Amino acid sequence: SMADAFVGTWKLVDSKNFDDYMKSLGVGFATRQVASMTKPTTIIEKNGDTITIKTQSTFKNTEINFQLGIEFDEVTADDRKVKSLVTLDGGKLIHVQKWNGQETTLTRELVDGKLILTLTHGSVVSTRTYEKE
Ligand SMILES: CCCCCCCCCCCCCCCC(=O)O
Repeated sequence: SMADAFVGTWKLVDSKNFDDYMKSLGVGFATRQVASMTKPTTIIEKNGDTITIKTQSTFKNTEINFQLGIEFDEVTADDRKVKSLVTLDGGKLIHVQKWNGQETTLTRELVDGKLILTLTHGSVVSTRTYEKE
């Protein structure tokens, strides 16, 4: 499936408005200070219909395991306890998180060999560019 092309190890090389995105979510000053400095590595694995996404950095590490279209519980890096759903739309992996009546969407797409992660919360949009190792 289109999800197979995402498999690999990816390193952050560019970031726009991630602090705005964290501030919109309610991430505090001290975590924002450090998180703005991180250049995470994301490792994406797929085993049959189970997809694993690890995000790793010197600050915080996260891991999620999911199947497309099946809701799962997630505890985000900023300790939101969210209900999450990931689906494929064309070539885009769309990850929607919901908590406390709020919602944010993390979209992953391959563009010219790079992984573009778009983070949307309300009107705030952050774009994170990852390069394959
Ligand atoms: C796990 C390393 C990420 C460092 C940031 C931790 C505090 C902010 C968390 C906000 C939501 C997570 C957004 C993911 C960003 C990404 O994968 O590049």
